[PDB]
Amino acid sequence: GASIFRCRQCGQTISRRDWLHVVFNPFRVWCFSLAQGLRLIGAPSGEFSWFYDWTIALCGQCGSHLGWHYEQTFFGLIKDRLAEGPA
Amino acid sequence: SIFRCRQCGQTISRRDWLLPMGGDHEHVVFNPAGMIFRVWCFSLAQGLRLIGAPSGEFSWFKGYDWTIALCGQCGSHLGWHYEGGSQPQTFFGLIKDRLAEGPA
Amino acid sequence: SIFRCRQCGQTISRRDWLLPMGGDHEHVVFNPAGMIFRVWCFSLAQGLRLIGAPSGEFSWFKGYDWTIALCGQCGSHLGWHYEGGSQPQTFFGLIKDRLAEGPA
Ligand SMILES: Nc1ccc(C(=O)N[C@H]2CCC(=O)NC2=O)c(C(F)(F)F)c1
Ligand SMILES: Nc1ccc(C(=O)N[C@H]2CCC(=O)NC2=O)c(C(F)(F)F)c1
Ligand SMILES: [Zn+2]
Ligand SMILES: [Zn+2]
Ligand SMILES: [Zn+2]
Repeated sequence: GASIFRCRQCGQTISRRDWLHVVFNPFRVWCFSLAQGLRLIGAPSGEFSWFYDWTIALCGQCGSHLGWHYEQTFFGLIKDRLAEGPA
Repeated sequence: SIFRCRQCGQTISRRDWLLPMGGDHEHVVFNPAGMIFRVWCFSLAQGLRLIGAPSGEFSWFKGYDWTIALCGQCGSHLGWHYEGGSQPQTFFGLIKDRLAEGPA
Repeated sequence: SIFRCRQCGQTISRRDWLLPMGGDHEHVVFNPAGMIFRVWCFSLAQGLRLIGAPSGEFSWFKGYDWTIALCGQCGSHLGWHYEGGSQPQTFFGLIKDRLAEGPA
């Protein structure tokens, strides 16, 4: 019962197990090769990248900030902004 | 400082008994019926009635089997008891918005 | 969106002013008389009238003193003002079911 990852606020499907780092801001971050249901916003930036340039990733449904897209490319999503459950 | 059942006011647990499982006492989870719960983990609880036999199906906590926990007074579903794991062997996952916090 | 007094319609607060105190803006609490309230936390409010002197007895929020907050227009009890803490110094806990949410 922890194989699909959804937005904590609204329950939008974001990523999978399947597609699967503790960091400090200037978070428990989960790295995914693929994701869905996001909206990537703004221009890429390298400022204090934990890894790659980053772009902000919002929930495409409710607009909640769920993490970043890195760009070969991958997603770094904030564990505490996600809800885990079954497929 | 203590948690009561939101429906009837039965004594359930204490803030002192909050337990950080895997870094935090709060876990936001969804069940296979798509219900989302904000679950708080407690080492200890009282005033519940645990129903059925333990099951490991769709357990949100690796290594633990769950049993449904009702309010022993009013029968409202307050969460689950977890067992069969280690460090700790057992704990309770209670639904935050089914509880009411207040003075001892 | 804005929150208005359910009884008379006076403007009280804004969704923009929601404030997560200790993790969430919503707290379900009980007072020493056993009355249960669903409280939403806001950083600011308007149109209220605070009654009495601040008191720290049985505060739901450690480090804050409370005063009762009435609707300044109709006198309906809408919640409490909190003060004397830090980050933030002051905020409001308003009873969600006494408010009506709607467009500005
Ligand atoms: N029909 C249903 C289906 C699933 C569940 C449910 O929550 N299941 C939990 C059990 C505890 C856990 O660790 N993971 C789960 O998925 C419920 C229930 F809410 F009533 F219990 C009713
Ligand atoms: N007899 C009584 C007893 C207590 C209270 C009460 O609300 N107390 C709150 C005040 C706010 C808080 O942070 N904690 C509390 O315990 C009331 C009242 F409803 F009028 F205000 C009448
Ligand atoms: Zn969302
Ligand atoms: Zn009950
Ligand atoms: Zn009013």
